[PDB]
Amino acid sequence: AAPARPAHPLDPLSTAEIKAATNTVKSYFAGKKISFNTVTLREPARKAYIQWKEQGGPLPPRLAYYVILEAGKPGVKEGLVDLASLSVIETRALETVQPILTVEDLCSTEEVIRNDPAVIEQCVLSGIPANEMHKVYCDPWTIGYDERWGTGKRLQQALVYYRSDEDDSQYSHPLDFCPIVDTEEKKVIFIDIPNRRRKVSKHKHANFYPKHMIEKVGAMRPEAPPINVTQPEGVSFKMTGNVMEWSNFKFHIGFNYREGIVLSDVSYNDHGNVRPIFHRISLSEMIVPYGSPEFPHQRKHALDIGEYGAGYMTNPLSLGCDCKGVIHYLDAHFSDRAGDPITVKNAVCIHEEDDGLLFKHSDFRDNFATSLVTRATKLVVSQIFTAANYEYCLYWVFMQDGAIRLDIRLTGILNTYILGDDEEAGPWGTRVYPNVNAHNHQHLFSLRIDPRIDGDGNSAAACDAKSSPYPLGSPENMYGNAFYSEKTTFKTVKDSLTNYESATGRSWDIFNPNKVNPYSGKPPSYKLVSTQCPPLLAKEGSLVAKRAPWASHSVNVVPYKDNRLYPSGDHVPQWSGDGVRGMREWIGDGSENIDNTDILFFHTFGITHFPAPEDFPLMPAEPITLMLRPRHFFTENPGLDIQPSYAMTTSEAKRAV
Amino acid sequence: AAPARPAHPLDPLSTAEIKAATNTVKSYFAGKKISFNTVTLREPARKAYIQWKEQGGPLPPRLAYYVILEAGKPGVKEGLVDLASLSVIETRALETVQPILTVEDLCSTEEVIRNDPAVIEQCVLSGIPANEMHKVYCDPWTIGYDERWGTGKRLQQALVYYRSDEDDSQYSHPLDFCPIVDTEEKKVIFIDIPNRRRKVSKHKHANFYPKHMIEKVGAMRPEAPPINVTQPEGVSFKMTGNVMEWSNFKFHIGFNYREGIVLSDVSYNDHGNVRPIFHRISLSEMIVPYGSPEFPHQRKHALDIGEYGAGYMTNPLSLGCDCKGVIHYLDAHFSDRAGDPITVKNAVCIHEEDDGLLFKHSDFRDNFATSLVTRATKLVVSQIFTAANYEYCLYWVFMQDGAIRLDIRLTGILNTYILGDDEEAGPWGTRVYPNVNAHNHQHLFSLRIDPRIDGDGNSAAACDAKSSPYPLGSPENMYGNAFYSEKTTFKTVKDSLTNYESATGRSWDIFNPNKVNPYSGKPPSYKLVSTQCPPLLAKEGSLVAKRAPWASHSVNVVPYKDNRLYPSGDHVPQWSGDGVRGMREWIGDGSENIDNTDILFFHTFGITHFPAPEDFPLMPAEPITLMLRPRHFFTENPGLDIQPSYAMTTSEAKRAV
Ligand SMILES: [Cu+2]
Ligand SMILES: [Cu+2]
Repeated sequence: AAPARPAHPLDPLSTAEIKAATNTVKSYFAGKKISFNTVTLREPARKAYIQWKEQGGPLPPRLAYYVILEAGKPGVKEGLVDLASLSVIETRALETVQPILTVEDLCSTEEVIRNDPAVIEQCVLSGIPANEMHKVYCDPWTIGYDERWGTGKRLQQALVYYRSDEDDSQYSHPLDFCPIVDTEEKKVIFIDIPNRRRKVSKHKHANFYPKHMIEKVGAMRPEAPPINVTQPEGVSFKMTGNVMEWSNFKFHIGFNYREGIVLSDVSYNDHGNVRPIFHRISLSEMIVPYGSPEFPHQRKHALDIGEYGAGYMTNPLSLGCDCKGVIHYLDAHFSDRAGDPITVKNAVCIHEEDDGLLFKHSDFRDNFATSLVTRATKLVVSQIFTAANYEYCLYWVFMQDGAIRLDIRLTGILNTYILGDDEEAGPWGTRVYPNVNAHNHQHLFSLRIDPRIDGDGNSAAACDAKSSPYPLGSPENMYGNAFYSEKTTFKTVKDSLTNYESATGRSWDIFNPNKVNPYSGKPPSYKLVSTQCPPLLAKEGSLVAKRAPWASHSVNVVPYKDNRLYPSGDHVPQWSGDGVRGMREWIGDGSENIDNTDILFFHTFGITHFPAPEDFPLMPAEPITLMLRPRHFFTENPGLDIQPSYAMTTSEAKRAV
Repeated sequence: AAPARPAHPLDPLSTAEIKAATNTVKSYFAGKKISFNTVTLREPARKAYIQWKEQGGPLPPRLAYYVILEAGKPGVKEGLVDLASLSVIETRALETVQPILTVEDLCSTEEVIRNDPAVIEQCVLSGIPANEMHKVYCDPWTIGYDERWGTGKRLQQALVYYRSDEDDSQYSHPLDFCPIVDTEEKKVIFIDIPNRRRKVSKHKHANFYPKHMIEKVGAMRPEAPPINVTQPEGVSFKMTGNVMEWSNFKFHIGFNYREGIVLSDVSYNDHGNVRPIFHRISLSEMIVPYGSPEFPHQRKHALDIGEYGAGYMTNPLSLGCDCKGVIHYLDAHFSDRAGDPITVKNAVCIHEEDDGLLFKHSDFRDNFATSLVTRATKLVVSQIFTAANYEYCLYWVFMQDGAIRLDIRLTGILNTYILGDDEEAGPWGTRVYPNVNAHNHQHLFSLRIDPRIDGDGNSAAACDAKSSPYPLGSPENMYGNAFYSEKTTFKTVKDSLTNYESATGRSWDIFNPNKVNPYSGKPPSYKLVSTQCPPLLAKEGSLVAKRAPWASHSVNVVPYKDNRLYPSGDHVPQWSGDGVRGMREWIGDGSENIDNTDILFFHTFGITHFPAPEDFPLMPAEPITLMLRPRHFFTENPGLDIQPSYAMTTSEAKRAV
């Protein structure tokens, strides 16, 4: 009957559980024609999980969340399957939303536009013959939002390009028009055609493979001498199923279709006292809003996580190329449209790397013969996903001082639009190649942190450096040097709505106000140190601001409730941004309490991208980082019991000489 | 007679040249008693150097700058020796300044205070017997500035500590008083004694060697499995003397007593067209202002570079511990007080390291079988210097996209002051251990860039992201998404006085307005991307603000003139900060032109440090970074001729299957 329960309640659904769930759902809707959009773990309620983990409490039921389509019905249906009983236990119909676009939902759009007589006609008017349609390509995007259709049809917009040869990078040769495609009917329903036509570029393609480069600059550079990294005695980390242990950290590595990597149940072993830090941390949403106002480019503000899914887009990583060293891989499992499990192999890679010095000090008194050096090791848990033109590289990094860092590297290819011979790209974009306009855009991310700093009952605060308010020459600040950290504890949701401030080098504390560090007298905290925090440039009330209400502040703190995962809502595509859902729901009237309770902390960070020709035709990795670091959590540097790489005391140096 | 001329005009003075210079100076002042404070290269004028390098021009004379003391004379004398003729060619007496504190100037202070009857008396009143003076230690600082003496005597202040055993870290046990020491007479002249006395701590020392840790937490962690890095075929970089070539970059690695590493004559080989980038780049000054207003702690605002010297303090680095891999080392050479050359071995280490992915893109169309991945290598040029309690790790990093990064890691030990059993440390510091107050402070750095972006004639600009000024719903910004980069070109010095602004994610361009990128139509630039840019917290008119006028803005741009190296002046210790010198001189009335000329760009960056117990007794490395990146410099990604680690085209993938 039922599938084997997993090793651990947070383990993603196995392939057997996916198939059991889709069989269950097919049987419940017997005699209807349905297709599967999502089949994923419904994670246990936080209270249920903690109680199970730490209080000998009830085993949470193993549940699958499903989203389906039914042919000839608007929207979706979603629900929950109880896997132990193979039954649907909750179900409902959402006729006015549209769900995440799966690989299969997107794969057919290129062939739909290649065979559509109106599209062919535009290709011909653009300078491509009717019988060279096999040379016309498109990146199929959600429509994002178009007020001519709402969510009343499920729609894609095709960003159209041309390839002279199948091995070309197509992005040097965009076309001027934009077909709109009905996803369920597989038909073009409209084409946005600009008032000013620009025909396909006559220039050579802007290419980047070795054979192209040899033609273009004459020769490749010689293969460089190798740099080889080995771990002849193995790795210091230990995985048990999905559970990681490394350098006193323990946590669960989960994965899903939408967020990608999800780290849960994170603790640190402080000499035998195992101390919780975070219940869950992941990226919960994104938005990449373009900054050209001209129609139809307002529809370029992909929320990649909610609209395509960081798991669904994730690359199979391979040994050597993506992750070098000694690697532990995890696979990812999803459902396809027919309810059959699909596997992405090696979706997550886990390894440890040297990370320079952890600490050092030497005494000048014996010319530095008294010296201690200890080298650092970091642990890396990563994936790389491809959102059509762009590549996002995600690196969750654990460090031996007890900090946790998220590092991202952006690479891939600029989104490009066509530029006429006499057209100025600025001020909204950059001509990065002849006839190629790369529009301005931001890449913004919502980091979702569910904390339990040293246990339950937490608060959050902005921390601003400030000069003493007493003036120079006063008895209280005679020489005018006094300064302090001003801590503003958030009491209600509204207090939390804050941005990064350079003027004060603002950081944010997440802390446990029920405890006290015995040395400093402050509460144990993890401090968010993050300065890549762009303002949202789109205006208040804009489509972008409405669809991504989380993106308007660097920090949003709300009460925990179950299933507050996705801050632009559960079903993102084609939402106008009007209505009380996601973060706008969780914020409410701003008055609910967030001091010393179960909270959720959503941080908006990222970059603002003004393209330049260095970015083209393929972009050098661009870095983004944030860090969560222990402050007043420990009573001293927690890495001092790591064997030093070199250590000589004063007594020892005297004996040497 | 004369020393052999060096391989290259920017090469630091060899040991022979140092000795020739000090012999020359001794002979010029024959019959006087003098001691040497500094003997260093006087680098050639910029015009002379460029003309020599690129225009077949005159060989610049080989010159040594010297600073001396004469016994019973106030201040210093400084001048220039022409090494080819062994003669002093310029000389003058500066009776009202005090020079950099050398290792020998500082080394005797501990024994001076241990033998001074008034100090002994304070030790006894503090709870240390007169016959345990061998247990009293001090870190000898410049006085920094004390208005009771000006520059009329050469002074140090001793921060006094106690060690129960010679192998203790002394910083858990500071004492409450501060002796003031005449550097030339070797005598204590005054002791600052607080109104409230605090006697020495009775607690155990807060120690961090393995033997201490075993006592404290029971055992060390096991030695971790090794991670070994080899380059069996050698390195891709090439050094010829001090000249580096790596990945199309070429530059000269210099070193001096004050700045440490100085990178000069930096170019990039763009497929045979060798393009200058920077003439010189280095750290030119620092200040580390503490934020307790209570006397005498206002005197804690070390300008480490100008007051002690990043070269003078620099550690001998050793293979494996400090720098692992295959390393090329340089030595540093200085003069001691008698005019004899001293050598620091392995002061600079140079190596290359894997740096993850340089770029990647895959095509979803064949499930990512069409794919290209190229891994990145970085080149690292570093030193580590010790400023008594703290360690500064400096890493100049060259990257294969043509960017240059400065990374710094701060480690070592917090400066500590004594805290009474019932004394609250806040708001000016943190009790990080019983009876230990670690005061708040900033660490600020002045990066000095002398640019020649694609040749001579440069400008600088602030770049601010801005939303369109047209409102949502207008024909010009119908959906409110439009945004652009607002460029403010600095025309006069005053325009340049700018800070980092989070509101606009400000970056700064250094550019050549006489040239144009053929694709984008913009001038070639290097962009300073830097967000660790604290405001100076000390007040206007404060001692800190006056002594470090550069620190008040993130960016200061001034005209080039020869010998505009050190922005708090040439002789820093005991300057009150009153007077037109350093940056305040170079800024002038703010009106001189800085558009399209020879300019100097000084950037103030760093961090604001609120200590916590994680920092104690030895601090985990804290990171600081900035980057200078090519934008509109190249016409495409300059690393695409690097062999990929993996590459498969669409045609190739089809054949595989
Ligand atoms: Cu971008
Ligand atoms: Cu500090």
